[PDB]
Amino acid sequence: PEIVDTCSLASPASVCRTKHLHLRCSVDFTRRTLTGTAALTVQSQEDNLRSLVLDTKDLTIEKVVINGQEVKYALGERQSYKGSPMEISLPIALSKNQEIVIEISFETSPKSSALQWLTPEQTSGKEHPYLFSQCQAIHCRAILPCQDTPSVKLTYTAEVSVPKELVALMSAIRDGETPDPEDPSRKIYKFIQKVPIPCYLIALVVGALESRQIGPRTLVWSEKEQVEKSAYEFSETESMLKIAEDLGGPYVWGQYDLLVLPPSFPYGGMENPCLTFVTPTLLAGDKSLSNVIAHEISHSWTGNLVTNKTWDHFWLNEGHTVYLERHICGRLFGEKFRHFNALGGWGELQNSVKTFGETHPFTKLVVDLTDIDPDVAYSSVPYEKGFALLFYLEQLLGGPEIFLGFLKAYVEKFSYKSITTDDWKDFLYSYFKDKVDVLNQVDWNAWLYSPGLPPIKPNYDMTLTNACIALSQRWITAKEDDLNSFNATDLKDLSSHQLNEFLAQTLQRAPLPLGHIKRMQEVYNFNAINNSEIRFRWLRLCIQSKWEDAIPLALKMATEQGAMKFTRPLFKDLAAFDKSHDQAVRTYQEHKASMHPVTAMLVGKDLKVD
Ligand SMILES: [Yb+3]
Ligand SMILES: [Zn+2]
Repeated sequence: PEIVDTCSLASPASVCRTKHLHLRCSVDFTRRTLTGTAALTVQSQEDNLRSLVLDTKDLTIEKVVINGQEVKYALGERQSYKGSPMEISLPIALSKNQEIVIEISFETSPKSSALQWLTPEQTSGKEHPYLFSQCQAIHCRAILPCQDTPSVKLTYTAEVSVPKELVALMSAIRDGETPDPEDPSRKIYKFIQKVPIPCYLIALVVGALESRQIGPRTLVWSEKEQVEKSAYEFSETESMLKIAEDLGGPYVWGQYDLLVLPPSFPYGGMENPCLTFVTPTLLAGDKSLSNVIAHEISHSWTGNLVTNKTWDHFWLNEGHTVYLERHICGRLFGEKFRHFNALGGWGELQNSVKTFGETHPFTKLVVDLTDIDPDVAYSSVPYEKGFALLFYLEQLLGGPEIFLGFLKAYVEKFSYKSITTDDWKDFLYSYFKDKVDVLNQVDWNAWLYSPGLPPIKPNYDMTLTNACIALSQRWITAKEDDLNSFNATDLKDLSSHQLNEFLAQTLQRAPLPLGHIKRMQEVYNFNAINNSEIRFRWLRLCIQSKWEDAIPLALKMATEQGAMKFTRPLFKDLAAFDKSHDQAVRTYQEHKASMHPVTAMLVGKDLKVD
């Protein structure tokens, strides 16, 4: 059984394995570079190993030392998004299982696709710079030399020098701080991660950070002005943790802190161990976006403990996580809610499939990322098609309680490992051997390898969805002489989630007559809502329905925060509407330079600029 990681140019795990990383670096804000030494403890998996290759992307190598001596290495020619392979000639040949530590002195590019440097004006306090990282999927190679594949798991310790007045944090347990002996104007923050992790989980943030405790094992971190709001917004964290432990077994990471990043953080959240990163667009004031926390918490099991061997199997990470996420929210709020959210997810899947096209490669559950930048292929398919499969297996195998038993054993079975879709499928058949006849009734080839919507839609309770659909239908079928019937009381019995679903149902038939949209603002005043998911969908409906007054609102939301899930569709909508097209392109060109590297590149391709 042999599978290779097409996204990595490093020696695969079958040749050698990194067991530990000891990172000693200093954050240079004046140069926008991270400088230091990455000491890798590498174990040979072969006989007579004399050299190995590591992944790198836009790194500057000062030197490589093994056994106290500088050794030969050579950087191959760059291979676009994959970066440049770095071959290192080992001084002595290694036997199988033999280990050695290679210390690489390096410097990052201010252009690193893993990093975003922010001037003081880009932060909340306006007096200090800020730095944050984002390694998933394959950007760790852009911070330090390494076997940048999730098929290798290692532990790590790190010491980071940073201006005295700032604070550093990493995906690890804080192990102290002290003044920097070699430069009084700095502080050195120490960290240790004892649980083996794929390198894409390595994370670093440096900024004027403050914290506040919100649970027995949770501190919320952010700049001063976001602390209070965040502490309230994420107050359900410990209870969600307890439910997750009940579903997946013990939380093995020690602490579970939350870091609330500046508005340009590219994702809703990132499951960095010990320190989940979240977008500040979750600060709705009513905890209505807490499913994102339940999602990240879930990853502490599905993704961080059981990890996908290569990015071709990312759905293993996301599908199981969404599945656990919905059980946490179902426990907290009722099975009817889980079905509602499960049903909404199906709607997002239809959207993704319609967007890519139903035969498009990226709509396959298991994809072939050979020569495909993971950032370009990222979408809701692995999340929702993956979730759909498990929900479908759940109803096929006997209900939530039975499938949850398989989920826990699955986590137990593959803890601290990296697996493929086949490993998952073999264990499913093994666990449910006494139901193989049932298992043999699913169209595996279609589910796992065919593009488009799944060959079968699961069954969903519709109780909380009905009112949404009914209101959506009233608006869609309404003619001009029916617009007067609409009133603020139409929303009286709807929760913020039903409101969001109401918009999603309506967005799927966009555009609607411009007069219908104006009326909607008139009676429901959606312009006044700051819930980001709701506002996002409202502005898309407005732009797609060609209401020019929405342009400034859409452009504003698109640039004042950078969560790609909101920013990319907004710029795209703005660019497809002839009246805002030039302004969309122009706004992008002017913001590009101070945008997150990955977000800039992707919006750039969506707008077809440069
Ligand atoms: Yb030998
Ligand atoms: Zn996830």
